[PDB]
Amino acid sequence: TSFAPTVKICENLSQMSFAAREVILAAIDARVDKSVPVVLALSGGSTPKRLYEELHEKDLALLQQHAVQFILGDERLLSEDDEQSNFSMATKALLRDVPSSDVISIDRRAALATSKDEKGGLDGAWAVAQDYEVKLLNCLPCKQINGTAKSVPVVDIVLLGFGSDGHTASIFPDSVAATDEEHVVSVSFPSPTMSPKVWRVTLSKTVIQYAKHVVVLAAGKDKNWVVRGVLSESPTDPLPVSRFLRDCRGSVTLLLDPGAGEGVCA
Repeated sequence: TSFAPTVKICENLSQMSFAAREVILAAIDARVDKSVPVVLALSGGSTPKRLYEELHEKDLALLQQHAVQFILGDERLLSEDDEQSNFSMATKALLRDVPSSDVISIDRRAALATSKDEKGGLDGAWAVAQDYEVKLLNCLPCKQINGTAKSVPVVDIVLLGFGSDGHTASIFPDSVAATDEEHVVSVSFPSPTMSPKVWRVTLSKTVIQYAKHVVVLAAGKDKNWVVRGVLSESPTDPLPVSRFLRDCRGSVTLLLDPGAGEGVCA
């Protein structure tokens, strides 16, 4: 009830992708030291594919001038050529024309041999998450987590989606990421209804909750219970794992289609 998200029910995906682009563009414009990039964490799926197409068409010049530093918010532990990886999706849509120096990459090889084994991929998943954590703590601006000897990267904008299972990023119900307040990058295996059935690495709840701006893009009736569960002032059931966004310290914007947004607005 000190949590005041911006909520915009969008008529079509184009309105959704445009609203998202304006947050990005405004953060880039608002910088005082233009020598430092806006850190942007990317999401996967058809939802953001379009936003990324729109930035490629409209804003490459800024991107080629290093205005932004790109990270993957979550990833499938699949080869990076594999079409089911978020890096592939994002590379086709936009990153193919962004300086490689502006994108932080995730090395998945420790995982590829075991990442589709639900039980056995755990160790390899941690191995990739640990590597990626080190890269983010080296390359991004960081702050100390109060009460610890540990630090967290401050992401300017985190882009997210909702799953019909209540998840965001790869923080799934009943996974380690769902209760991990230790790490910067955690791991998970998808929930029963979610695909692809491969191990994941994800930014933790902590990282998301210290981001300056969190923008969720969600469409579909099947997400409306997630939207409601997140937005209700007091806990309501079914309660979705992404209610943790309530404790974000930055701004939160939910960009919803009329199905996902049903009942929310007057």
